[PDB]
Amino acid sequence: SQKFDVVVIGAGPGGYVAAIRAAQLGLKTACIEKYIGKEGKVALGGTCLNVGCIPSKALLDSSYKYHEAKEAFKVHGIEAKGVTIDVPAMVARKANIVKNLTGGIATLFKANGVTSFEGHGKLLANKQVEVTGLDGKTQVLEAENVIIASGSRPVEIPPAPLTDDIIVDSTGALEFQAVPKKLGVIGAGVIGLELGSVWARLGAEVTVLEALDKFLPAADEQIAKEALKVLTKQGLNIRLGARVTASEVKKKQVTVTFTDANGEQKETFDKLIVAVGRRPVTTDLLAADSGVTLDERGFIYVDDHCKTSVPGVFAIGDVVRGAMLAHKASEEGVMVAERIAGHKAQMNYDLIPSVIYTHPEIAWVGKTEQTLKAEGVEVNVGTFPFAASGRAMAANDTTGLVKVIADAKTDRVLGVHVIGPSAAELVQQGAIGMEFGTSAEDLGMMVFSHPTLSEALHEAALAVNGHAIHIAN
Amino acid sequence: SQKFDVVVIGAGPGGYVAAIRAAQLGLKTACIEKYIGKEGKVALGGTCLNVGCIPSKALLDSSYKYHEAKEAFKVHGIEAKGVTIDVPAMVARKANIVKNLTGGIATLFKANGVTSFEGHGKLLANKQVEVTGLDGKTQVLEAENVIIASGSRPVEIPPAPLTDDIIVDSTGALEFQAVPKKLGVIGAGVIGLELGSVWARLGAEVTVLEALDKFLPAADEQIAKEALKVLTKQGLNIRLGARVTASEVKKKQVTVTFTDANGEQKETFDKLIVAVGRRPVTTDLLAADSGVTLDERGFIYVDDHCKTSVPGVFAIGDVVRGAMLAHKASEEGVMVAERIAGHKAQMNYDLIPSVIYTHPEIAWVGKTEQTLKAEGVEVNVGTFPFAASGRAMAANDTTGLVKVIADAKTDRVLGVHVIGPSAAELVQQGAIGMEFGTSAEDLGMMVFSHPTLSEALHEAALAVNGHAIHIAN
Ligand SMILES: Cc1cc2nc3c(=O)[nH]c(=O)nc-3n(C[C@H](O)[C@H](O)[C@H](O)COP(=O)(O)OP(=O)(O)OC[C@H]3O[C@@H](n4cnc5c(N)ncnc54)[C@H](O)[C@@H]3O)c2cc1C
Ligand SMILES: Cc1cc2nc3c(=O)[nH]c(=O)nc-3n(C[C@H](O)[C@H](O)[C@H](O)COP(=O)(O)OP(=O)(O)OC[C@H]3O[C@@H](n4cnc5c(N)ncnc54)[C@H](O)[C@@H]3O)c2cc1C
Ligand SMILES: NC(=O)C1=CN([C@@H]2O[C@H](COP(=O)(O)OP(=O)(O)OC[C@H]3O[C@@H](n4cnc5c(N)ncnc54)[C@H](O)[C@@H]3O)[C@@H](O)[C@H]2O)C=CC1
Ligand SMILES: NC(=O)C1=CN([C@@H]2O[C@H](COP(=O)(O)OP(=O)(O)OC[C@H]3O[C@@H](n4cnc5c(N)ncnc54)[C@H](O)[C@@H]3O)[C@@H](O)[C@H]2O)C=CC1
Repeated sequence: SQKFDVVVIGAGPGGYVAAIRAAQLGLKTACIEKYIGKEGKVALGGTCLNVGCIPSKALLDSSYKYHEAKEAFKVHGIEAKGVTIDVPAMVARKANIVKNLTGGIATLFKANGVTSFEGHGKLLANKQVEVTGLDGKTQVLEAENVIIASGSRPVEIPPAPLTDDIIVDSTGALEFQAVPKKLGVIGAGVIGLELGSVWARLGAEVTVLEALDKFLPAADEQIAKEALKVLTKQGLNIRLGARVTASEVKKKQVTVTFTDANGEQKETFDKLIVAVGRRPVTTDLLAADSGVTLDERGFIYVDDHCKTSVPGVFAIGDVVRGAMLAHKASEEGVMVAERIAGHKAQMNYDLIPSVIYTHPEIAWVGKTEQTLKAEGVEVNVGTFPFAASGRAMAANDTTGLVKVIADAKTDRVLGVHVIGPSAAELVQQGAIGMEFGTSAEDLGMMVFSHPTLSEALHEAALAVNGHAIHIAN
Repeated sequence: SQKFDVVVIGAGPGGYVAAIRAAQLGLKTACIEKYIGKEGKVALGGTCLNVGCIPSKALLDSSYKYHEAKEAFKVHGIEAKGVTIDVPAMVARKANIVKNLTGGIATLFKANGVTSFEGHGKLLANKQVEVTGLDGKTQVLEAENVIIASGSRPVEIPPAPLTDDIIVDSTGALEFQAVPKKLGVIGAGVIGLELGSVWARLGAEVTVLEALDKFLPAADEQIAKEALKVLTKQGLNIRLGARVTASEVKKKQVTVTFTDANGEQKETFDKLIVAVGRRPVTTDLLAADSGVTLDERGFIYVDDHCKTSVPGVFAIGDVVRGAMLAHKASEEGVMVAERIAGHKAQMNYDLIPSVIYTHPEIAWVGKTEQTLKAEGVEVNVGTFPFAASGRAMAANDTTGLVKVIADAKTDRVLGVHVIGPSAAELVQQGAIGMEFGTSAEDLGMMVFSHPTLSEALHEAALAVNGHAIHIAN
């Protein structure tokens, strides 16, 4: 009876980080994973490494370099005679990076002493974990603690079931072997905007159909308004308030029927991406007498420390409440492992940053202006546009702004929101300050290197209290 | 004859920021500047905006985009048939950026009520400032406070005097209208490396002659070693321990004689850049009875508040001690203006970041490993290479590392050093943490967005105490 201090089900950002940290803390750790990768063998890394964060960013980076060479080289004096993109080669570089990184997780497991099991894990009664191998044979592990990290999968919609290579979800959208001439996207969330951007940059004519009237409702309204304008200018035909009701595939095209403010509409595409959210994965995960309970939406019910209804059983990442993000999952894995080891590790769910990897990049941490207004919190706001940044001018990349929101009474920074170059790095600067309880004046008093994009955060913080140097307060 | 609360001599990063801040604080402020820019009008912004920070970064950004297109596009599937660079067009883009930014300072002066004088300012006795206009008219301003911000100029050396357009300093090197076939550079400091990189990327064969045996002695030794390796890969023939002894111009070429470990050498170039430091400018600045004194090296003598030997007379920026950097000058300008207004403002000279705008970028804040060893401070060091960064792999830019140095007894972060993508933004994250007295464990406990280059700083901080997740410890 193989006994472990910790058995982790799933090897995505939540599970594989939890497993490594547990091993670092001296806990005898096992990690169970079932996903078969491109080589026909089990591949670690979950959604983020295999069909998620890293593959998307690889294609975003390649497609942006092509786009800049095609549309933004002449101002530098650079003449490029006939620039082209080989989509199979672009996708192959992405696939090679995925291969390398997933293999790297297995190397980390070996270096840290994590025992890997290949197959489907199911929690039985009494913290026993049944592993069904690829050959259908089972093995039962005895666990002192179980960490459930089974992740999520794309939401499906009746009008647009996945079909051949014509209707795809995010996984298929990362595998096109040619630029789709006309590309439809259902959902103007982060996946729809990122993957729509990839293919628009390479020449696709993209329409994004979004059910809600409000664009990027979790973002600060000023940021979202600028994002909608800029992304529309880049060729993302974002249609808000569009209710998709049907589709039809014929002649290797897909016609989508939807209702908007002006009635019933139809639009035809060569490919259709369905990007309407993700849902937690619990299929065959829990024995009927396991004791673990689910909430109304199918997530595993946990407390603020990711502990389930069963002592010694925890659940982390996309399968539990909170932002469905990779750094959220990994930090929960660290917390759970450290608490199993006896440390009072806690998580601040208030300072988890968000990033949308469009270009311009969008990122934020903390609260939006509209949220604080709804809460009745009086605030001071400071903004600085990249159009006034010398570094951004040198970069030929002046779209966007930095926004800092501070409490009007205490001057404590309550949110930092950026659309523009290096948005994620500037928001991380703001997040570090907020971890220490920074005021806007604190940020203003620091020495920021010149010329850097970081100066825009410095100026925005000074603008909170009306004495930015480089804008007319 | 005309009375002001504050008279500022010079409109570079020190002076123009001091003037704006003084005006914001309600002080009747004048700013004197003599520099005529490219449009034939007085141009504010000093060295940094006109012939320094901003023009260099514009040419660095343009030349990098050309270089990437030539050498690093095919892996993405991008084929560029015959990429070329029009040097006049590249320089014209830079000139236009300079025009727009310098005009922007004048707009800020007008919006804040700063009175501009065109001409040369000279401090007389009793805080009177004589202004000799470019039109030869003289007038005396009666100042309650004077801020001297006269800046610096390139060091000159007898073996390599500036000559026509063949032997130039940094100003001339930003104005080449064609790529020199063979380019010589005296000095492997930040200017030599940055401007050498520009022209190497566009096809010049670049040789850098450095008198010292040690490369980038102010940088962390590990960072400097990596920098030398990558710059060698990029085509910079950096010759250490090379003492230039003579030069000769003939037939539109220059032959340089120098001594190295193997004796006397000669090398011929089409152009020669002399980049061997900068010296403070005090020419005709101080009347003999002004009361302001100079130190042995020609800098104006000031205390830690930038106050001279004369009450109410201050000196800031490159003309006084400390790092000759634009953000140092501007922060001193803010301090001095706030102190004139009655605030007990102070300057923190310990957390001024340094950036070298090569690609990969080099940046650091705080102390190097070798400095701390010389001081007898026991430290723990953590490093993380960008070769292990998923974000950097997606970007096709995996050279370099992040290094965090912490006190072994308190775990307080004492230095952060980066060579690689977004080095300056990552160092600014470290600097913000250090302003708040962060430990390495503090940084390790924060949530960093994934996938971002910032994660390399998070992992390096975790590595300090031996529990980075994504590299062996
Ligand atoms: C295109 C796309 C792009 C994204 N980009 C980003 C981004 O840029 N930044 C960000 O923060 N987030 C991003 N995300 C979200 C991110 O991928 C998820 O938040 C993250 O992967 C969640 O980690 P997890 O460990 O909870 O789940 P997962 O990554 O899904 O891993 C769950 C693992 O558990 C396995 N598994 C499930 N059930 C079992 C079982 N019974 N037995 C054995 N194994 C099982 C699965 O095979 C899987 O490997 C993106 C997602 C998508 C789809
Ligand atoms: C090629 C080059 C690249 C550089 N890149 C960077 C970088 O990337 N980052 C960074 O931080 N630093 C950089 N620097 C250094 C930076 O330019 C200086 O540190 C900064 O300009 C100093 O500001 P200052 O106000 O003290 O002096 P200055 O910028 O030199 O301004 C002094 C002003 O005073 C005027 N003046 C002088 N005497 C008088 C007088 N009697 N009366 C009226 N006017 C007078 C001058 O015309 C001048 O405009 C670079 C420098 C060079 C040469
Ligand atoms: N940069 C990052 O952090 C990334 C993280 N993710 C995360 O993965 C998860 C899934 O991403 P998304 O699919 O984009 O979910 P999402 O919630 O971000 O966006 C889904 C959008 O589709 C809309 N929607 C739902 N049903 C619809 C319907 N019939 N018709 C039209 N629109 C409909 C929704 O209003 C929403 O705007 C999210 O939690 C996301 O945060 C995914 C990609 C990148
Ligand atoms: N990214 C940034 O912050 C930049 C700031 N600057 C600042 O401008 C000032 C001057 O820049 P640099 O000219 O590069 O000075 P520097 O001090 O950075 O380097 C000058 C180098 O030339 C060497 N030297 C001196 N005499 C020599 C001789 N005969 N022969 C060969 N080498 C000799 C020195 O050892 C030194 O390495 C510096 O203070 C610099 O920080 C300038 C450019 C960019």
